[PDB]
Amino acid sequence: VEYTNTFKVAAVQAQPVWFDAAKTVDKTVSNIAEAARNGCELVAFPEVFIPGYPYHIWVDSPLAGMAKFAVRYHENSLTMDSPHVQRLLDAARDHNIAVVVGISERDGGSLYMTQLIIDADGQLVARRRKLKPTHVERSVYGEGNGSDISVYDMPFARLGALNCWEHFQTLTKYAMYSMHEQVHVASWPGMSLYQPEVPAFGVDAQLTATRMYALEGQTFVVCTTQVVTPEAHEFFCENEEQRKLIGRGGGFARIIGPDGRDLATPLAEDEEGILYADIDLSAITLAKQAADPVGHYSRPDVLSLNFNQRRTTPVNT
Amino acid sequence: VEYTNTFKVAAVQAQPVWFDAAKTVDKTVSNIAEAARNGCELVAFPEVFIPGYPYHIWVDSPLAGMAKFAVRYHENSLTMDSPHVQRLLDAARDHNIAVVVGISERDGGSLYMTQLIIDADGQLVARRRKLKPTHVERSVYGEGNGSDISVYDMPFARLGALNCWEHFQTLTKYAMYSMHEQVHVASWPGMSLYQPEVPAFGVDAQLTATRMYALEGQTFVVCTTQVVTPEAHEFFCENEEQRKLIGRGGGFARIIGPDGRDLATPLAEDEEGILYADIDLSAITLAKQAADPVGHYSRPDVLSLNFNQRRTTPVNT
Amino acid sequence: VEYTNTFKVAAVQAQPVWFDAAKTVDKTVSNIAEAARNGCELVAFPEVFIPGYPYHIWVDSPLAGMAKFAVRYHENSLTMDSPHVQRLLDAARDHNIAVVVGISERDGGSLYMTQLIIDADGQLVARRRKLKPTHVERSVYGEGNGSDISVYDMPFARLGALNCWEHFQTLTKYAMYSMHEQVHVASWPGMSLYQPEVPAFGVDAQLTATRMYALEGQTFVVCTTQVVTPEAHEFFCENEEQRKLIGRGGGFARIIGPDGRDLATPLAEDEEGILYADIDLSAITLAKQAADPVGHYSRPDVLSLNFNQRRTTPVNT
Amino acid sequence: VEYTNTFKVAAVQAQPVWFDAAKTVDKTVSNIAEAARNGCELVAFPEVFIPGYPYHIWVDSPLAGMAKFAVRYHENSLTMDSPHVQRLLDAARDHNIAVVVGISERDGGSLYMTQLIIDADGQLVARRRKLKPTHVERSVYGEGNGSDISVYDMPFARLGALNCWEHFQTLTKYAMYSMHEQVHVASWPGMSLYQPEVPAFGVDAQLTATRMYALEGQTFVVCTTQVVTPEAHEFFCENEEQRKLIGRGGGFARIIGPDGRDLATPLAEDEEGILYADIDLSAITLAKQAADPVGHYSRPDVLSLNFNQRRTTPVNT
Amino acid sequence: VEYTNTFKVAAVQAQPVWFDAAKTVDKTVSNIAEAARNGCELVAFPEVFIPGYPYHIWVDSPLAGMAKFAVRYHENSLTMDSPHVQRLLDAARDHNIAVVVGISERDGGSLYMTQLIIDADGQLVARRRKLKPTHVERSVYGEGNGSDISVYDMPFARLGALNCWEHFQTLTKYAMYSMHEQVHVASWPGMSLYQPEVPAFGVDAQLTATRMYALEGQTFVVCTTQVVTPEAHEFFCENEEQRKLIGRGGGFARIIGPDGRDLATPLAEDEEGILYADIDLSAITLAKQAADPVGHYSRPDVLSLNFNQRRTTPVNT
Amino acid sequence: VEYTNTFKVAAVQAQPVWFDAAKTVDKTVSNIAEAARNGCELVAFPEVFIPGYPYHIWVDSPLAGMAKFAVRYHENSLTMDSPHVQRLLDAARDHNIAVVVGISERDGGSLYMTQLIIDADGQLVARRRKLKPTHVERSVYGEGNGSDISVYDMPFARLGALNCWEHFQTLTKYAMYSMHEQVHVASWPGMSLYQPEVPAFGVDAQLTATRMYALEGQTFVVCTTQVVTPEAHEFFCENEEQRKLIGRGGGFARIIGPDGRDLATPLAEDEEGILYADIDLSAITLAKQAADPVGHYSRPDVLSLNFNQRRTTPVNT
Ligand SMILES: *C(=O)c1ccccc1
Ligand SMILES: *C(=O)c1ccccc1
Ligand SMILES: *C(=O)c1ccccc1
Ligand SMILES: *C(=O)c1ccccc1
Ligand SMILES: *C(=O)c1ccccc1
Ligand SMILES: *C(=O)c1ccccc1
Repeated sequence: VEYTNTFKVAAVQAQPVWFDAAKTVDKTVSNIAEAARNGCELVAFPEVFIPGYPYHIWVDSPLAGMAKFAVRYHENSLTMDSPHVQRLLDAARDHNIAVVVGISERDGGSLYMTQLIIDADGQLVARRRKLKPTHVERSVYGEGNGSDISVYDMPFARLGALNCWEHFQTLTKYAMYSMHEQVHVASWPGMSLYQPEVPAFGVDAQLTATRMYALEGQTFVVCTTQVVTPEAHEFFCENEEQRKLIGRGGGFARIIGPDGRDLATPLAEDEEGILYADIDLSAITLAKQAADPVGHYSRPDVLSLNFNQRRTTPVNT
Repeated sequence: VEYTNTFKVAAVQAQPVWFDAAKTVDKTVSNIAEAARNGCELVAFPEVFIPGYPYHIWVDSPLAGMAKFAVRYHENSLTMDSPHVQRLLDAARDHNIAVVVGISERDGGSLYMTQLIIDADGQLVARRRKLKPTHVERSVYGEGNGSDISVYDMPFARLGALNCWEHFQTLTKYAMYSMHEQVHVASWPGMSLYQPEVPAFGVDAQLTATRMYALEGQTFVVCTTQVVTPEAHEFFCENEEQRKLIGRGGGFARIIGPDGRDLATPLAEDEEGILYADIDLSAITLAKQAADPVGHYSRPDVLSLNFNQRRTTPVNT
Repeated sequence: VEYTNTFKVAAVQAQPVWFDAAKTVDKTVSNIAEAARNGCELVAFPEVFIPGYPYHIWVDSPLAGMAKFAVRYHENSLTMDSPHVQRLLDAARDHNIAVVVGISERDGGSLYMTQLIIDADGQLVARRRKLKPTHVERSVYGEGNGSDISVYDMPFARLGALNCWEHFQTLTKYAMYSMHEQVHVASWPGMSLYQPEVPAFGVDAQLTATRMYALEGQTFVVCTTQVVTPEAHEFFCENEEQRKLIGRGGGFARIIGPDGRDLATPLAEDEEGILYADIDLSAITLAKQAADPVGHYSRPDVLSLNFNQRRTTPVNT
Repeated sequence: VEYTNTFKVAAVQAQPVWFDAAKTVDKTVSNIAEAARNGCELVAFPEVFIPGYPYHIWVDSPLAGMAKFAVRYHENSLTMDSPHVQRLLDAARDHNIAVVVGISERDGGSLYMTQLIIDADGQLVARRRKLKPTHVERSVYGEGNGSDISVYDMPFARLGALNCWEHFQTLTKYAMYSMHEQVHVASWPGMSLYQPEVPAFGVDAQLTATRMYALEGQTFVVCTTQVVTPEAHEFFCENEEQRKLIGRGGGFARIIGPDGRDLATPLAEDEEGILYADIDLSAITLAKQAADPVGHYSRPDVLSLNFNQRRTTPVNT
Repeated sequence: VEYTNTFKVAAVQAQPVWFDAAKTVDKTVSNIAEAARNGCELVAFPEVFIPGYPYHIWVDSPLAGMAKFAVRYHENSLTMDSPHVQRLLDAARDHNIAVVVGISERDGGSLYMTQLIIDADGQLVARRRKLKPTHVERSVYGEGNGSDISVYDMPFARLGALNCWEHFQTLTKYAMYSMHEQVHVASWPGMSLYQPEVPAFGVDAQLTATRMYALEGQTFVVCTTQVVTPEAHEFFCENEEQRKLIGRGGGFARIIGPDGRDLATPLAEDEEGILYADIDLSAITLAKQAADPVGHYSRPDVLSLNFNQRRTTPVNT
Repeated sequence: VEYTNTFKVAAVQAQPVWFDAAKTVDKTVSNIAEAARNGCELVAFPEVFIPGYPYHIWVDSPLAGMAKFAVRYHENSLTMDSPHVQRLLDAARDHNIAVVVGISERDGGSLYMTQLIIDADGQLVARRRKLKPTHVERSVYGEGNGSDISVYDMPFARLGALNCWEHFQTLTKYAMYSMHEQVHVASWPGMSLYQPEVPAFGVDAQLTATRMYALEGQTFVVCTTQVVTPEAHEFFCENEEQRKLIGRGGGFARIIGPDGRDLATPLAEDEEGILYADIDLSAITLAKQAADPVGHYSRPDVLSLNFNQRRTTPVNT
């Protein structure tokens, strides 16, 4: 609606205390506090940050993952009513900073790749779930609804957020453009899997996905990712073959403007930290002169989108 | 909600003092005391245990049952205000064991196939009536309503209870799954009726029902049953033909894990006793990796449940 | 509708030519001919029989499967208009036998766990896709929609077909009962994975699922299964460890009546053959005297089903 | 439909004889001949190559362009029945190479950014117009229909072609994926305008667009571009200010596989020539494992596309 | 199709020998000769020139016109096979000039406002009849046809011709633009009728109609008109009132470019003569940069034309 | 429908406070108040009046306009929910005068040339968008659809509105006539562009368009226009060359009757003010006698119009 505001955002390139919600929530709050001390109005965290990404489903067969990690991973997922979530809400309230942290929500016995949009006032704006996990990731997590695709009118800007390979979903992109994002939080895990063999998993592939999202939709993208450090190897890997599967590093946190140019100097693929940038929403009205997929540069008489935002439930009562 | 607690349960395979509430209540209390002595904190009892299952409706014409047993059976049914129910509550309190005993509740002139949920504190947690009695039981008993399908958050686990051939209701099972129960008490009568001719009434058929319930809903099932012993024959059977109808034995008390495997060595179809097993709720988070009907196998865009959990009464004041 | 007809049906317990469409189509046509000679009006084949079940997703990590089997499996999957499908239709026409063969349908670059239902006249009655794959099966197959849950009024009976753990989904089962299914074809793969340590995958668990389907819906279940033979070991696994993951045998094809009692002598778990039985629909009426989940023995005022059969498409046009 | 074929393709990074159809058609045929000598089954050329891109619309005001280049550009555009188009068809026939050349088609008194798709047999497979021009291009070109969004089944593969910022049209991309495009020709002009000021027009931005197209759709993208050679400066520019607006070079022709990795060594931005690669469609089925926007990785119950392929004309008669 | 030719045209503002075909054909041939001497490739003549426009329908009541002028005007109308038409064809052949002359064609007992189009070779290129006579001409003239709206590809340009208020036909004009005119001959009568009272009949109104035709379709409009000379008063008018009904002059012939600017200095409203101009078709491609109602500046998805070009005749054989 | 009402209208030849919504809305409200003091039932305002016309797209190259004016023009465009639009509604309600003011709508990140139709009751009758902008306007504005071509039954007459060079649209004209207009508001910008070089952009050409519209459709036309005064020169022009590109003046506000006669004395091309006239709808009934393009003087058996008036949306939900 309005493209005037100017503010500062933070993107977090960090690893979690693997499959330890209590330790990772402490790490998250410290990262929240650090960014707030820098005057940031929004801080974003990687995907499924709190318990950590379940790399065990990529490094070994399903039985190996199930036997050793499934119970531990499930036990460390956060229920929306858990105290850990309240700690994140309190942390955002105390430091007066909006937080977009990706958790592994637990609902009964199923897990979801949830993103918590926490306002600076400490309110939970939304807890959207990933519409569809990726490849073997579908054996761990369930699916979301069309209500999980939304854009929230935060006081500083209209905020949206998608998980990992939801940036390869062409129609999910358009639904988000149609709601007029101007700040997008893209959460990824450490994209160091199968690096020699599958280029699609390489940091290069996911940088085009994130850069194109900003370039295609004329939005600022706040890219946050995890890092596969040696601590990760001591957790998942059991031999040399598995260590090759999840290479080192894989973190590519970025801040990208509507023109696709990075607004913050990227960190190393293995280094952790936070990077900051100044967001001026007037930089979008400049980028929307050329292209606007949902506006002047669209042909609804030829191509249109059917978007269903109903919140379907297994039991409707 | 939480899948960490560990505890011990007991499944009762016993016969009652046929159509004798006072005598059977004593037998139940002794069984309650015996189970508590074994460290268990949940003892389940067969279906319509207190007065006993009314087999007379199966082994004779309706007039034979009405003329000889109806008044006796009705007179021995338990009203919720009767002293007998208080004895069961006191037994649970004194021995600090949760009791799930199926009784023949009496309300005015009608009977219901009630199940009493009693906690270690001696309070009546719930009193659920069978939603739909089996085809001939509908002459003896009334019908429950939506409020009778519920899952109760006991201190040790989320407990549910269903009666005979309520495990054949696809929608009732889904309602119970949707409420996230992890300990189920399946009350049965002696399933020896019409055994040669009607395979659906064999303990083999009812074992799949209980086993599938655990597998389908990833639940710990505590199956309890009545036994048709010779004492039963001297009560119901008046000739050789009726003895063939009522069969003999029929007890199949089990304790089934979320994977469908029995956690206790089953007794004989004619023997009596109490089973014991150790319940580790973490075993469910293993089972829910593979299946989760209300979680990640749900397709609410395709199939949903309308659950009307409102209690309806003949007079609404 | 009508429960008077009588006919003969066959359940195939066959192991395919692993990842070879042309070879397995020949094997299927040979099986079709054999059943027709025995006078069977319906022959059913295992799940994803034509190319064969992709056990490689269970034995090793995704990368091992993707690099070794993915392309071979994708290239051996049947397109609907492919000559292989036509050969199956021709075989059904020539031998005048209705066929229910589970193929790995290919649509573009995606695979679906389709079940082809072919009538005696050689027409493709149905092309249902699995509503949702199970665990890592989701990494290799897409999922169908509500139009895939249906029963088809064949000349001999009202036939429905589910495959694999679709029998663990209560809502899908009820939808099938609501459509008055009376002959059911339950396609399975060789259920021998993870036998010592994951009993939920053991043939014992999958036999209760199919048996309970007959009991709940009062239908004839023509259960068909693949077999994990030594040829499978030479194809998939290359270690002693992987040979344990993909166990031996796993076939449990059976014919189950509405009373839950088998109508054919079971083969061995490692034996490969065909089962036969005589179906008398009047047996269904006997079963429905006691239970009928969608009829006299239901509470639509308490529990109902929302069934959406819309045929969703990525592009509507 | 089939992902087995293998072939060789050529991408042209060429310089047009500005606003001279006859000479540029000669240069095209020589480029066509060179590719055929190397055994390429497909050679692609930049967008509006034959007359050349109208850079005058970007450098000066509309009146300056209209009074100087409009008539020259309009008179050098090819009608469909022109001798120049016949020469392109003859060259494709003679050299047995499929050609995808961008021309500025003339229809009456209007121009369109057309792409001619010519098979090895010398037939005009398709003549698609750009769905919507970009920014000030709309002052020199008209729009196409939904009939111009199509994928053509060439003998070697299913070929589709978009040009310029039709790769930023996210709904247009999905329509292409829905038709199972597997070889894509991306025609661009020399992307060197406003380089210091507008980064969205830089080759870096347009490489993420083409690379993301391959990743999203799992297709081979044959990116072909023009080059802003000093000859262009002598043609359009009249002073130093205009020479800055239309920067030098700007060519980024590339061949990239479904994994997003380049299959050919890129030339220099100012360099001119052709580059080659070997296309194996089996590489697509590897990419389809992880992502498939229109298949297994889609939620048609949530997001769908309305695609209108009607061929609308100003006069129906 | 081609916009490069250059040529010279003549617009005749002449008076007919009122209701005298033989003498008016002589006057036409002299005007044809004069234009050819000046090197004109096309000479156009007013509407219904050869017998002259029937002003008697306007001055007095129908009975007065019928009794005094109907038979004389009908007898002086030209048949297609008449010697007069042959003389016009011979004159065009001898002088090698294309002639567009308006006549009152006679077909049996009916008249039509025809426009003969004659090429330099003397052949009758076309014989088009007015689609609908304006207001009261409908009493003396019949309707035209859908085949009478056409554009003819003369050697010098694509020529079209419409009569009088046929320029107020929004749809007829569009049909002509769709056929890509670049030279239009607009034949008018002396527009001096009812001048004080009905301003819509003044030359001011008819000059905007012709000018806007050039502007909309970017065509050269060769406007030709008659003149109400005092000789006309001596023919039609018998009172002072009638001489007021048809004013004086009424001629407004001129040549208009696609920009709407006159290419020849207009004569006086009462003067007679010929107007000459040089037509450069390149002036159109310059005019079509801004507007093109049939090309880049049309919305066929919103508005389109149904053009029925069939030749309907009373007897179809 | 009814051709009897008589009322008074006002046409505005004004100048907006260039690219300032707040000050230009104040100027509009004063103009609205002034007209109502004269008893005018309708006041019309120029095209894209509220922020003003974006002349920067014509004077300089696209980069110069984008860098210097794009953000300013975008930021000063009115959102339909903005307070500025409410002020226009309040002004119409307060002064009880219908207002037809051309604004620059800002829907998300795109701009549209909209006509706001406001009734005397302060309600927003319609907000039609321009169907297709002209030449480089397409670089700054989007397109409307068929829902934007409509005639509104205002209490005083049937009113329609079209923007600059929608009066050169032959089919748009006919659609408007078919809906029985009798008051038309033609909004123009200051047509002082490229006056020496492009005659089509001069007020002479645009007066024929509006005048022909009245004559062709027999409707009252209320032409309103902006003025390029020295204030505009100090805003857009940066040197002498750019100062000639947008010449002084350009205002040609008129009120034209059904016969093409001007009902109000025109102002000077540089003068700024309002001009009034008295509208008698009976004057149309007199003009319909001669011509009626959609009625008695049409031939739908030959030429008819296809009008798709559906309201297309990028997301149809
Ligand atoms: C998406 O989140 C993803 C994660 C790991 C590999 C591929 C995709
Ligand atoms: C269930 O209670 C039941 C009892 C007797 C026969 C069948 C079912
Ligand atoms: C179903 O096909 C299935 C396969 C493997 C394990 C469980 C279920
Ligand atoms: C596309 O052709 C284009 C040209 C110039 C700038 C952006 C896109
Ligand atoms: C058209 O020919 C016409 C003639 C006279 C008056 C009006 C129109
Ligand atoms: C119409 O809006 C227009 C504007 C500028 C030049 C020509 C037409």
